[PDB]
Amino acid sequence: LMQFTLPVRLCKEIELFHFDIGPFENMWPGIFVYMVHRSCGTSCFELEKLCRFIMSVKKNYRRVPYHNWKHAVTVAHCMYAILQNNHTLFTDLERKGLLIACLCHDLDHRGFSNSYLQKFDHPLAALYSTSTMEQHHFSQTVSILQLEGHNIFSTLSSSEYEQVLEIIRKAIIATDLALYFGNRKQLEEMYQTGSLNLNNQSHRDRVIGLMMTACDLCSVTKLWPVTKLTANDIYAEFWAEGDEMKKLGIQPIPMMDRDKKDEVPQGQLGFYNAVAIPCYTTLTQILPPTEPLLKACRDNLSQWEKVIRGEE
Ligand SMILES: CCc1cnc(C)n2nc(CCc3nc(N4CCCC4)nn3C)nc12
Ligand SMILES: [Mg+2]
Ligand SMILES: [Zn+2]
Repeated sequence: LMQFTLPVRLCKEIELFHFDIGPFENMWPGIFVYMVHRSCGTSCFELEKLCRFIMSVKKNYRRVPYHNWKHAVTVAHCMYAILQNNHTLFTDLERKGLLIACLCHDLDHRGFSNSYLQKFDHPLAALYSTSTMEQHHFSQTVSILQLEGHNIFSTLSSSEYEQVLEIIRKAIIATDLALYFGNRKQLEEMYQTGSLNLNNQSHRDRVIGLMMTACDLCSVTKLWPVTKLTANDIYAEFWAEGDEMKKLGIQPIPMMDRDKKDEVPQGQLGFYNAVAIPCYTTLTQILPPTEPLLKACRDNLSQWEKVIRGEE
């Protein structure tokens, strides 16, 4: 049969958590299939259906600075690294579902937060009152799954299919950062009082939720130059939202106000301290082989510290 292969540098470096998928868009589909094949099997999906699914997913990501197709593949690659480093912890349906969930998790994102949609009074905010964009991303996922020749799950039973779509739904909803804080706190408590139990479905769900946050945030776990340049795309979106807030006659939060350009280094610190570090800490506790993510995050926190001290 036809295995996908990668040039030597990619073949080796793709296994590492800090891998960057590179500027050549046309190689991203192949990189994804490669990951599916090794983390799932060459038999997980019909190749022709999978390739058609990938291309429709790509088509449904928009040309925005951060929440775009490169982000989707980047988040899936972080998931691949987690899955490959925790071989025996996950079911076959989870392996299948989670890489798809990652590829799909920001489908049709417009570059605006849930909060902006609510203040704009976008139709999506009436259809979905919480986790607005995330329910939209899951809906887009189902749509694409139902296009002719796009059902990559065709070989699953009605109940297995239902289970995989449920994993995907929950994984996608979990990428709403508003939900992360409470999910991480519960996980922290369960881990510390030793109640955490991976045979408990609602516990697995929470663990997968945290994995999703970890993958979604993985720009903070890259080599410093990647981290730094990604942060520029992040703010390009936020600040455009800031402008749109001012158009509605609302002062945006500092994160989204381009007039606060100078405070960026300090905004990153609070973010690593409040969000990133706690996320990778708890994840490393639950899943020890993901420690390279915490380590990389800590390195990047220290780089933002250097930026503030004027040493960079
Ligand atoms: C998707 C959420 C996300 C993911 N990854 C990264 C690296 N970031 N960085 C941010 C912004 C972090 C931030 N910047 C600021 N401001 C900068 C100047 C004034 C205040 N306040 N805060 C909290 N958000 C994310
Ligand atoms: Mg999102
Ligand atoms: Zn995302």
